[PDB]
Amino acid sequence: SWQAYVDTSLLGTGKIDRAAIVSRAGDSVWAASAGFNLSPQEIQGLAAGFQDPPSMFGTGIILAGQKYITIRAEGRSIYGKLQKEGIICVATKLCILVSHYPETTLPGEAAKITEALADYLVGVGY
Ligand code: NA
Ligand code: NA
Ligand code: NA
Repeated sequence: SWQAYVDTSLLGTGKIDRAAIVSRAGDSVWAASAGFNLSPQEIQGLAAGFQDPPSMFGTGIILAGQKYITIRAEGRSIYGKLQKEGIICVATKLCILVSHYPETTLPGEAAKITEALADYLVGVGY
């Protein structure tokens, strides 16, 4: 299940405290961890971000009612920071992985893990 990816593969690392998997077109949430609610406006904006990544620097990244400073924005990867916390968003063929990381994990760790789950999903065809 997509929930199994959120629970086991992302949250189960101990380095990502909140996660979601959303359609790549930004029309729905396929799976999300408890209390991490991404509005239709937020996922549509993020999806639009992958189609015009330089624009994400001006707007920042708004997810679950919180704005993050845009640190990386490219075709498949959009990263944000909020002090020592942040989010990693990676587009696969069919989905977008969203990973929030807390104070105690390095951005590099969180990026590495969700980039990896992304390539895996691309390899499988999703
Ligand atoms: Na900003
Ligand atoms: Na990258
Ligand atoms: Na990396």
